[PDB]
Amino acid sequence: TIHMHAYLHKESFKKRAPKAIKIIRFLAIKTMKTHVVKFDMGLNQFIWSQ
RNA sequence: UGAAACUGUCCUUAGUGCAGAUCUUGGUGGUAGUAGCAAAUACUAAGAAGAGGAAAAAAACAUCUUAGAACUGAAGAGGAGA
Repeated sequence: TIHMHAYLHKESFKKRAPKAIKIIRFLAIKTMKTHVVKFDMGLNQFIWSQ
């Protein structure tokens, strides 16, 4: 569970959803030790639902 | 180095000697990898082509298709003329 409100607290509004994508890509790099991270279509759309 | 013209002496001739003219023309420095590349709400994910996203996150990736999110808001960032 990524507590995203910790990362996107007091972030500029127009750079919230794009920065949410970056944070997830960082956690995947720091966990699976890989660099080629491929988001799913469903995950992208949920971030942009709001 | 250069590869086909040139030199010394005597008279004669002069468009004859440059550090300046905010001199003329051309080339080039410090400034300096500095000031900047900040009006017009905004981009993200998957795939394709391509030498052109690699990697100890090098945090950013132009073009086209799909999906999401959006802007001009119809006296428009629409469709047409002089």
